[PDB]
Amino acid sequence: RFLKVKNWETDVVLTDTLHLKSTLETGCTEHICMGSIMLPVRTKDQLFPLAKEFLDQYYSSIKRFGSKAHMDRLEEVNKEIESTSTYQLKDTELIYGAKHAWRNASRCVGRIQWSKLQVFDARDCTTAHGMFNYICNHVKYATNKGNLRSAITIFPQRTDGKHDFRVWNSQLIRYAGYKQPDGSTLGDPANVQFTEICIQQGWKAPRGRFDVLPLLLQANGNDPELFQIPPELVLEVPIRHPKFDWFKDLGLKWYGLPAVSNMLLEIGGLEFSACPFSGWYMGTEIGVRDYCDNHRYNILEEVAKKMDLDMRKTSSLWKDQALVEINIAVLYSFQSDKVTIVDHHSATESFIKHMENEYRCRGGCPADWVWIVPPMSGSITPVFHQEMLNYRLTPSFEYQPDPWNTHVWKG
Amino acid sequence: RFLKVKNWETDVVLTDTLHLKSTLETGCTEHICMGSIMLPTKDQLFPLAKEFLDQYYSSIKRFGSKAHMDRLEEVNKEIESTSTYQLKDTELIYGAKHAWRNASRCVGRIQWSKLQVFDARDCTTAHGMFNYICNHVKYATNKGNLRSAITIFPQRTDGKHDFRVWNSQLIRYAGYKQPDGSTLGDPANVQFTEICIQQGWKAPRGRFDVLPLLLQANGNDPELFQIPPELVLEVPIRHPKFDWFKDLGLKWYGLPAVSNMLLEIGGLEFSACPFSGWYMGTEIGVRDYCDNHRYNILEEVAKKMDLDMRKTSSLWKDQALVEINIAVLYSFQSDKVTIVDHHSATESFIKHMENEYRCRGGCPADWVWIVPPMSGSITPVFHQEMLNYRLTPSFEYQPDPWNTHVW
Ligand code: HEM
Ligand code: HEM
Ligand SMILES: Cc1cc(N)nc(CCc2cncc(CCc3cc(C)cc(N)n3)c2)c1
Ligand SMILES: Cc1cc(N)nc(CCc2cncc(CCc3cc(C)cc(N)n3)c2)c1
Ligand SMILES: Cc1cc(N)nc(CCc2cncc(CCc3cc(C)cc(N)n3)c2)c1
Ligand SMILES: Cc1cc(N)nc(CCc2cncc(CCc3cc(C)cc(N)n3)c2)c1
Ligand SMILES: OC[C@@H](O)[C@@H](O)[C@H](O)[C@H](O)CO
Ligand SMILES: [Cl-]
Ligand SMILES: [Cl-]
Ligand SMILES: [Zn+2]
Ligand SMILES: [Zn+2]
Ligand SMILES: [Zn+2]
Repeated sequence: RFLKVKNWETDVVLTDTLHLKSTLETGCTEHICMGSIMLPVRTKDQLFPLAKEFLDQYYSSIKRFGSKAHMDRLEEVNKEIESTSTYQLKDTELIYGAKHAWRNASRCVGRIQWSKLQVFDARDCTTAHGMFNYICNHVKYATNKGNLRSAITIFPQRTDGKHDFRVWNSQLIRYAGYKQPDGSTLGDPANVQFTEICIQQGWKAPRGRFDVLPLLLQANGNDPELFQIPPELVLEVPIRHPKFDWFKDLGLKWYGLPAVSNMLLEIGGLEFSACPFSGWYMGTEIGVRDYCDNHRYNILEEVAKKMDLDMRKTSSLWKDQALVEINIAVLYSFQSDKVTIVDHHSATESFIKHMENEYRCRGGCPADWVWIVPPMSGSITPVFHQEMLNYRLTPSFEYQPDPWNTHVWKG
Repeated sequence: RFLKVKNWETDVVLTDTLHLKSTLETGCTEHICMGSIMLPTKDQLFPLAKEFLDQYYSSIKRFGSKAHMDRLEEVNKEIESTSTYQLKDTELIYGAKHAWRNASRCVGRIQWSKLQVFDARDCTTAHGMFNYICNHVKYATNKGNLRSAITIFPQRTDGKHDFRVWNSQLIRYAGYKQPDGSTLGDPANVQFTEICIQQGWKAPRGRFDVLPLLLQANGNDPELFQIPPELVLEVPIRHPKFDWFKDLGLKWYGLPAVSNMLLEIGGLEFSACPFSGWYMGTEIGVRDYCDNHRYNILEEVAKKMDLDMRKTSSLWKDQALVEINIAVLYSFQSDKVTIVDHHSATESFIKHMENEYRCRGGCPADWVWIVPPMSGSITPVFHQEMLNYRLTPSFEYQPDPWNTHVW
């Protein structure tokens, strides 16, 4: 079967065949689309087909499909699964697997970069202290004094589900949030629950607006342990505006390194429950989402006040005007400090070139429009009028529930 | 099977049961989501009529009543005999309002029950259609105090006698390919404009020429009519702060009126059913003015603002976009022509959606269309999960008639 997608701006039509390789389900049916829903211990039996599907893909990618080496590897994995109920990936397979999980990540606008991913193999890690060292090293490598490099660190795979490695933080670097007795929040409201957990575990909170959270790390299914990332490894950018000299006095800053630490990496049916990965920011992630969501730093009003915009009616578009200036300040600030950042026009233009290339060379590029279109100025970016098809390819990154909900406390 | 929708901003969770009444297909499967794709007999007719009449009688608290049964009986007899049936005026009005209520792509549905329905099923000729449409335009326009309206022409019979408005909207601007290679006017309307000239329209050849209506009655070849110029309310676009903005020579029309969709009620198909409301400002200032394939005015505005256009990261496009949208709203408000900004409209839609969940068990909604084309995440619909599904009565896309009509 062939599926067509049209671009309503250019009239360019593309043909998707890659969707035939999709396995997992979307949440949608013939009767209902769940495209805007955010969230719509394997046996041997189910494991070997998943392993074989992966190894076939890997050997095809290296132009060794059906070779003795391919056949020998299938046999080797078969025997390992029948004997030990699981198997280990070769380092080459692990690298290929992590790169493809990114390539397949339908919500990621940054995928033009997918083949440039540094993979740190942490499968020899056994303790939380060991995890801490690996993570510090990832942060230092990825930060590279502001010349950001994409990276992923991969800890040991799931075994029986009672020995999982987990990073309890949602991102490696993120700011604390503190709910006050008067119902206001100091710092980042997104992180109040996790901050309370850290405090309960023994973290001495500075209780300021931009306190870098400690790492809370679980190895081999043990209770998690707290570690502070060395402050000298955490690159941050004070936010200022190129024309408005008062912008700096809002006291805003953000960290340079976006590093997702709460997702599960699936490769050939194996599950890597701790696999922190990082790239660099698109400006709107900070300037729109983190600063301007009502449940985040929520700075729109203050900014608009200082610009002396007419705030008596929404039709003056004061919110829109303030939002653009905030986003200008974020890009200006990162660029001035020589910290890698991409604006939403550049990122979406590059994504469309990536997507078209993937259609030609791969037969498709699964993409989630809801997440791919930036959260401001949508229609003036080239992804808005691009039709997309969303489907699930493996290897993949998957959502997992926060570990405080599932963890069995040992004491 | 019962479904939850969460708002990620307010944590409020709503439960949808209405989707279980959904009938038509979405285009998605368990394997693939097509949520961002724009276009994803006597035997057949009675179940559809019954489904509709059942919902109608339930709405007036008379389900299972003698009047309910009698009407079902009457409609059955009429279908068995004539291969179709006619709606009562009450049923026609109910069906039209519910087609709007069910329109998953419409952010304006808080207004759904306040729709003026003009029954034009007695219309027989294209000149008759012209008169009805002029009256609709005048009523809806109401000297700038716009009122929602729909005008419903005769239903489809054998499909060889369709009523159709060939225009995509009742009021829209012509587009003309230039010897230059450039396009003058609205590039969206180049093909339809050519058809109009081919059918004998004397084109003025300007940037904002209101297109004539091409009306098709009873399956006949369409005929040309000009809307009286004095019935077409337009707004010149100026800016409250930038004196030079007026010098761009921009204007737009006050009345947004869709004329190319098919209204389905109780299995009956109304192929000509122009309907109109009032604008949300981004429709003009973002879509019509700034789409690359439309009037595409971003560069000119940015230049007049003297922004740094050397690099995308100055956000010059975003700055000019906001200013264009400020000018659209200011202009309509100053001339006392109804318009709603995207903050106000989306706030209203959220309130509407909560009402619909509580009173009706759900509200089908297409997030891709509901979220405004600028400043998405600062509006309350962005963080609102929505379920998209198809309920009838409905408005449906139908192919442009020149691809279909046999002359
Ligand atoms: C190199 C620069 C990168 C940029 C500019 C970028 C950009 C983004 C953005 C803007 C989002 C959506 C966030 C939002 O809508 O608020 C996203 C999501 C995501 N990206 Fe990337 N990305 C990059 C690198 C990476 C890397 C290295 C990986 C993995 C190796 C990755 C995998 C993902 C995944 C799995 C998601 C969905 C996350 C979730 O569900 O929470 N991206 N990306
Ligand atoms: C009264 C004020 C109204 C407002 C502010 C409004 C708003 C809108 C907007 C902004 C869109 C999408 C346009 C875009 O995304 O570029 C839309 C679509 C739509 N609306 Fe409304 N609307 C109104 C009245 C109506 C009425 C009166 C009806 C029918 C009786 C209607 C039915 C529809 C339908 C069927 C669509 C999808 C059209 C298509 O597929 O092309 N709306 N509405
Ligand atoms: C409920 C829920 C589900 C889900 N799949 N993801 C989330 C978190 C969404 C999220 C929020 N802030 C930040 C991110 C990171 C996106 C991101 C990731 C990377 C690697 C680089 C980059 N520039 N940006 C993701 C929440
Ligand atoms: C666990 C959790 C709870 C909560 N209340 N909110 C969140 C964050 C939800 C959230 C808010 N803004 C942005 C995002 C990023 C994902 C995202 C979501 C949507 C709808 C569009 C888009 N472009 N990107 C996520 C997470
Ligand atoms: C290929 C295609 C499919 C489809 N379903 N609709 C379209 C037209 C989209 C479209 C473009 N401009 C304008 C509209 C009208 C939207 C609209 C309608 C009404 C009644 C009021 C209001 N404020 N706005 C719709 C095109
Ligand atoms: C027949 C036809 C052909 C063509 N090439 N373009 C069009 C216009 C396409 C178009 C462009 N921008 C906007 C719309 C309105 C519908 C719309 C679409 C989306 C994706 C989001 C949103 N908020 N609203 C429609 C129509
Ligand atoms: O305070 C805890 C939250 O940060 C956490 O629940 C995140 O929202 C979650 O991990 C999703 O990324
Ligand atoms: Cl956001
Ligand atoms: Cl648009
Ligand atoms: Zn879907
Ligand atoms: Zn947000
Ligand atoms: Zn558009």
